[PDB]
Amino acid sequence: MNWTGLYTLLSGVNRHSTAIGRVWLSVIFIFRIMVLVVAAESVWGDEKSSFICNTLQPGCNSVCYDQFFPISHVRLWSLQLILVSTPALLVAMHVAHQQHIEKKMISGTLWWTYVISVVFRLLFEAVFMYVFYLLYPGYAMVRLVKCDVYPCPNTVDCFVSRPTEKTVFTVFMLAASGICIILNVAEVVYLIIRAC
Amino acid sequence: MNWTGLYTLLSGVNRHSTAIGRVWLSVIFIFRIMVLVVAAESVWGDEKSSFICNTLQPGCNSVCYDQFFPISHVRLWSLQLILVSTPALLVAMHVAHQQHIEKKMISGTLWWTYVISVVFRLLFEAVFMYVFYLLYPGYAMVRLVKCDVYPCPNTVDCFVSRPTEKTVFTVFMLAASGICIILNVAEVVYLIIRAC
Ligand SMILES: CCCCCCCC/C=C\CCCCCCCC(=O)O[C@@H](COC(=O)CCCCCCCCCCCCCCC)COP(=O)([O-])OCC[N+](C)(C)C
Ligand SMILES: CCCCCCCC/C=C\CCCCCCCC(=O)O[C@@H](COC(=O)CCCCCCCCCCCCCCC)COP(=O)([O-])OCC[N+](C)(C)C
Ligand SMILES: CC(C)CCC[C@@H](C)[C@H]1CC[C@H]2[C@@H]3CC=C4C[C@@H](O)CC[C@]4(C)[C@H]3CC[C@]12C
Ligand SMILES: CC(C)CCC[C@@H](C)[C@H]1CC[C@H]2[C@@H]3CC=C4C[C@@H](O)CC[C@]4(C)[C@H]3CC[C@]12C
Repeated sequence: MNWTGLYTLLSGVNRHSTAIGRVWLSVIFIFRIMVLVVAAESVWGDEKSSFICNTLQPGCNSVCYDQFFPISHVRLWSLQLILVSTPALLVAMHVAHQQHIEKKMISGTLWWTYVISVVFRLLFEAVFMYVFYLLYPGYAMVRLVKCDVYPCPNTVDCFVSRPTEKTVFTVFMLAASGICIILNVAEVVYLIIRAC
Repeated sequence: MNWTGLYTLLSGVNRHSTAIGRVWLSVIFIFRIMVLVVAAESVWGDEKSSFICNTLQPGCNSVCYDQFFPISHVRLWSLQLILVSTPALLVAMHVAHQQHIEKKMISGTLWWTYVISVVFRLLFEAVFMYVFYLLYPGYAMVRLVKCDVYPCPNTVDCFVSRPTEKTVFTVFMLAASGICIILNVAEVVYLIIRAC
């Protein structure tokens, strides 16, 4: 493994991307992947097993955990990474297919599809940011929550596992997503300006 | 033990009480004593040991039981019986003392002290009825209670032991107390009418 191969793999074979999406976006993507890898198994490993409520009612822990955590942060970020990386994979596959078909026997089409893929990537980033805002208003996570879902009688106190570490990693991931959004917008603007 | 001795002991040596307070009040007193004896140990024996709340908080059962049962029905009725029987004991002791002092060496004084003792007995009956009404509004007892006393978090469901049997015995004791009140009022009225 060399640098000239890793850089080519990350950038794809596309020849229209500038240094914003070729030197900076790949680095932020690697940063997000590494943070998700080092945080998924350790911090969020026992989010449900150590989630306890102050009640004797059977089945209250599971219903309260599902009520307060419809989909955990780790899985939300994994889905966000997959959806954000899908258009880049599509562009790389399309470039490879065009190279194959020209070998066995255009620039504007590649430029347009790259612009469309960057727009879709920005749209996915914004959609996942909005979903995270809807599900979990506020970056901070609290230690104690009040759960009144059936079958829990009245309202019970349930305790979250590692609120502070999860808050730190949430801040990191949200900052990385914001940087990605800014870089995508800058890339779109630069391409439009240079094309005109 | 013969009837002519039990009747004399129950009525005392007082010669002013009519058949209302000599034949009927003693029977109702015996009825109340027997009901209290057969209900105190069995029905109310495990009122606190089997009082459970739906929570994991230590010490919530005791605080909730004390909140909802400041003083149990059995002890309230025992204190009521003792206080109601105190004036009769005082009258009997006074009659015995007068007999002793006249032997070693009046009717109006005995009549007045008997009337005063009956009035005090009626007052004690009314006071204990009012106290029971204040502490436990309504004869019926519920199975489930909502307890929000410290240290219990939020509101917890606590379960009472034998609500229906305790309701039945409460009805019996309240009916007996009402009959005693009516008989005391009738005795006072009869004495006042006959004296004038
Ligand atoms: C997302 C998770 C990240 C975790 C943190 C990772 C951080 C650290 C991880 C990785 C850092 C890199 C480690 C190896 C570096 C040596 C490379 C090398 O010598 O290349 C040379 C030889 O190499 C080859 O020909 C084969 C290259 C294999 C490298 C390892 C493959 C993946 C290992 C997966 C491990 C799985 C377990 C990992 C954990 C699950 C290059 O070939 P060459 O013939 O010299 O080139 C031509 C010669 N010429 C130039 C003179 C003309
Ligand atoms: C509040 C709780 C209530 C519970 C329900 C109770 C229901 C049932 C209970 C009780 C009913 C009565 C049982 C005994 C009746 C026999 C009486 C008798 O024969 O008397 C005779 C003899 O007797 C005596 O001389 C002594 C009397 C002792 C009686 C028992 C004393 C208390 C027992 C306590 C027990 C403790 C355990 C109880 C449970 C804790 C009378 O004497 P005599 O010499 O014949 O008289 C003169 C002779 N002449 C007439 C010919 C001139
Ligand atoms: C500018 C940034 C966004 C470019 C990022 C490039 C990403 C989307 C590309 C570069 C290399 C790609 C990987 C290359 C090889 C494989 C192995 C295959 O069995 C599953 C997909 C997987 C794991 C690809 C996933 C997508 C991937 C990680
Ligand atoms: C008209 C009605 C209210 C009269 C009722 C009479 C009551 C008050 C009298 C009759 C016999 C009495 C009992 C006779 C003997 C004793 C034994 C003594 O060591 C304690 C008190 C005790 C237990 C007395 C308590 C009061 C008593 C039960």
